[PDB]
Amino acid sequence: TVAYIAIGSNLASPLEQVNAALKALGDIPESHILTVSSFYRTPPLGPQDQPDYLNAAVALETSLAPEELLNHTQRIELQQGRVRKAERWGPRTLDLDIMLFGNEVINTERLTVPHYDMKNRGFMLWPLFEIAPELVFPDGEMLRQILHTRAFDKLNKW
Ligand SMILES: Nc1ncnc2c1ncn2[C@@H]1O[C@H](COP(=O)(O)CP(=O)(O)OP(=O)(O)O)[C@@H](O)[C@H]1O
Ligand SMILES: Nc1nc2c(c(=O)[nH]1)N=C(CO)CN2
Ligand SMILES: [Cl-]
Ligand SMILES: [Mg+2]
Ligand SMILES: [Mg+2]
Repeated sequence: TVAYIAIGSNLASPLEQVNAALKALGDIPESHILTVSSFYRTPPLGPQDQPDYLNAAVALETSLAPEELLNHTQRIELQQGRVRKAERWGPRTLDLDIMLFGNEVINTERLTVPHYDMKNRGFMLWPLFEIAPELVFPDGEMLRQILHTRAFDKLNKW
């Protein structure tokens, strides 16, 4: 199944963090990278006392179960020094969010797929569209069409 993973970093040299994350993603068992987006510099959503993010997206072919993929993505965040602040939407060395797990709908305590907020975020949708322009969501909406309706500002390259 193709998992679509959003990458963000706004601490400790984002470019190096995102490069490290891409290598580590390719090292996950039973999985391989299919496609990587460009790197974009995005203003923070949420608290404004934090740096701009590097945002990207990756398509990862995998035979892992979703929660097992999550165990691996969380492990890469911790390998890259991720610390969870008390505040919501605060800065991170590395954030790996599972946007889509093929066409699955998952609702568990650890995992909500499609990612709960991705449809509201140009920093998630634009890199996804770069790597998967024909994507259709589980609910039947086309990515291409969502971007139309919302008319989110285009992003700037890192
Ligand atoms: N699709 C998904 N991808 C990644 N983590 C998910 C997820 N759905 C639920 N989670 C859960 O989200 C929890 C908190 O992860 P965090 O990375 O701290 C949230 P965040 O990415 O900072 O905010 P965001 O989800 O609004 O982007 C995880 O422990 C994980 O169990
Ligand atoms: N621009 C931008 N803002 C964010 C980001 C992100 O990746 N990019 N992710 C967040 C929570 O994970 C909080 N805010
Ligand atoms: Cl959907
Ligand atoms: Mg996130
Ligand atoms: Mg996250």
